[PDB]
Amino acid sequence: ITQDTLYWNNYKTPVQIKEFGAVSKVDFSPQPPYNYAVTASSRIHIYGRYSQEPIKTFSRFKDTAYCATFRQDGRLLVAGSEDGGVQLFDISGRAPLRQFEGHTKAVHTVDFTADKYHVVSGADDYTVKLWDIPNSKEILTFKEHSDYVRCGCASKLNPDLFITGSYDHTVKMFDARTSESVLSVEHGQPVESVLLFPSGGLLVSAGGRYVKVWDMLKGGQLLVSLKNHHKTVTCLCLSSSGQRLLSGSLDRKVKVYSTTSYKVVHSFDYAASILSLALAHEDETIVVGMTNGILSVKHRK
Repeated sequence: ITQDTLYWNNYKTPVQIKEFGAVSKVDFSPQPPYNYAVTASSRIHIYGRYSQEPIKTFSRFKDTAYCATFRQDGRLLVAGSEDGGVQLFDISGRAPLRQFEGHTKAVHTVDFTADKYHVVSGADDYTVKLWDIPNSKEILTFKEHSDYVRCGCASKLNPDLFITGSYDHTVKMFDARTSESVLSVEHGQPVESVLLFPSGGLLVSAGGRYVKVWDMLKGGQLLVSLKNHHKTVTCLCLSSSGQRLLSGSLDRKVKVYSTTSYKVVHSFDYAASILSLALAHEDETIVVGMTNGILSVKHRK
């Protein structure tokens, strides 16, 4: 019995929670007590790790919400809206909801840059935007994707560096200091998820039945193509250590891979097609969101 099977099996019986809408995103706060934000339908639910009911709700109380993502200090949530808005929610519940307008279609991807005071958005208008929070305005637009921009990752370390994935089958790497993408890689299926490793030198792309790992320092050299899912790969996650990659799929499985070998070291089965996957600090909680509106929460033994 491998040390990996021992590690990833070391969870209690799952707790199933009904969200009564497809769970499009789950994100853990990086700050104690590591609450998680659940995006479904037109609102964001906050749960405590052991909550079976939401402890807070954030919403415009309008249209479908997308991609609710904590800032690195756990103090703001950024989200997109169906009507083409980017929203910031103050987690304290003290300050008014802030709205950035400019996108002309649904915004499915938002992230904070490393500096914490800029946002990267991607929309169904095919465009990528860089927003200055303090100046309350767009500073850059990139019109290089030719189809919906459905996923995105700002560098953990570099405030200038960020990536987006598109249904145009490409991932584009952008530097805030230049007006055109620095690199483009052909995932070759519609891109549903991306990950940038902290160095910026390795990028993971997921979509169709494929997970692909790219060396971006080497001009976007393909390191490996993984075909371990039977249906669309919908989500990517790193383990707390950065030493494991997790993928979730409409095929109801989460695969865990070594970041050294890219061999599968564990497999988990879920009741329904997976849309979202999130791991708490030191992997103490694993949350999977599915198409039938149910969250599966696993607590570490």
